[PDB]
Amino acid sequence: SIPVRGAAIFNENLSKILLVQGTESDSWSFPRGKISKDENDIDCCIREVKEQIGFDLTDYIDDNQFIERNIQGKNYKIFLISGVSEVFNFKPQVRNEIDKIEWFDFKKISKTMYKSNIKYYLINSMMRPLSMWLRHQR
Ligand SMILES: [Mg+2]
Repeated sequence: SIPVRGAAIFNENLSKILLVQGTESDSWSFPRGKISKDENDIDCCIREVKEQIGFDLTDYIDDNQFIERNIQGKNYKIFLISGVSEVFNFKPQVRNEIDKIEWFDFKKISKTMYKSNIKYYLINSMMRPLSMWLRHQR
């Protein structure tokens, strides 16, 4: 079962997180993808995030700052990113995969995700350390 790497991408004010919705599920989650072959974790993240939203994380990523979870036999490592422009025109660079890319108010997700029609993946299980990291970034 191949490891998956992706990114929790926050805006400059640390108020919003950028989530993606695939074309085959209504769940919102981090831009992310599988290890291709022998590439390291950060290069995987940079490549997959660029494919899904068209933004290059090379100069934003820190290999020390991530949240790691094992789910259904899969290791997920989600790198923590801040300072990304809210006016960047995100768009997928691969076909038929990503339906929507949208900024979400982070505080609101934490207060609503349990009583909402909106579906999420991964971010539900990472909310506590995400929240701590956000506080720490201030
Ligand atoms: Mg992919």
